[PDB]
Amino acid sequence: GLVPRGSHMSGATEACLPAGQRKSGMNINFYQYSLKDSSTYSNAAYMAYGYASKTKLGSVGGQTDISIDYNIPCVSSSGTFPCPQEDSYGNWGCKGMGACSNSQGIAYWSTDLFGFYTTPTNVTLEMTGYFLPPQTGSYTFSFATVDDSAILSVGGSIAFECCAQEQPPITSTNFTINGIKPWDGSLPDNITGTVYMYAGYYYPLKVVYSNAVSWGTLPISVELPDGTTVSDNFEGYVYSFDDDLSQSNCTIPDPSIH
Ligand SMILES: [Cl-]
Ligand SMILES: [Cl-]
Ligand SMILES: [Gd]
Ligand SMILES: [Gd]
Ligand SMILES: [Gd]
Ligand SMILES: [Gd]
Ligand SMILES: [Gd]
Ligand SMILES: [Gd]
Ligand SMILES: [Gd]
Ligand SMILES: [Gd]
Ligand SMILES: [Gd]
Ligand SMILES: [Gd]
Ligand SMILES: [Gd]
Repeated sequence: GLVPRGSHMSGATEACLPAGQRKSGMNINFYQYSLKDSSTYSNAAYMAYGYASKTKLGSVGGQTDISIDYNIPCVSSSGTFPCPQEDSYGNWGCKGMGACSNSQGIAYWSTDLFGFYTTPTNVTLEMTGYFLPPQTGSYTFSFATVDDSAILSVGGSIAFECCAQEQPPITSTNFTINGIKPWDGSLPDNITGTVYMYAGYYYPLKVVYSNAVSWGTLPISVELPDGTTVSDNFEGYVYSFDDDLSQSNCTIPDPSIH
């Protein structure tokens, strides 16, 4: 057969070939999320698109270093220092700092999240960009843990529409990784989703992340088809393009036959 037969029943992930000026990194949009609201982010509709119905706080572009690791302050005898969560104890202190005088349960202001001055204790953010696979094959994306609620979506009409990165979010709830905070209880660690990708195509990528209280954590990784792992720093893999809703050929519904 002169040509590949194509993935079974339109099974391939939709990708894109934007013709515009490529920019290194992801765009991060920040939206309001209420301190101690442990229910809003438990809804699929909210995590897929509803977050953008809340007040948009701001944005930062060109982000390649994408894992989230936010630590609240411990106001201690020696000054004020961020406390790794696993070092917090009692009611409460931080190991190597003694007792902390401040509440774990109030809002805290910090630039920890991509240099944007906001409240990482209570916020929802949206990461958008395109993932560029250097190798053809199966890619396994993972969250090592989720504090508090998160999704990852890959693919045209799943993350967002090709050449329309900056548009309001689409409604698809067909998440690649579903790390939505369960109504009852939590989820295991190392939650994963696999996508088969063709080298040199641009795959829309969306990560929506929310925290309601104190610590926030989202360590992001991908395992390449060659078995190596890229964690946190996605430089060389993630790019942004300004919208071009007029580029007619931008969507590749089936990269296996394109
Ligand atoms: Cl601090
Ligand atoms: Cl201590
Ligand atoms: Gd980082
Ligand atoms: Gd960094
Ligand atoms: Gd770092
Ligand atoms: Gd951090
Ligand atoms: Gd940071
Ligand atoms: Gd840091
Ligand atoms: Gd950092
Ligand atoms: Gd579409
Ligand atoms: Gd949290
Ligand atoms: Gd492996
Ligand atoms: Gd733009």
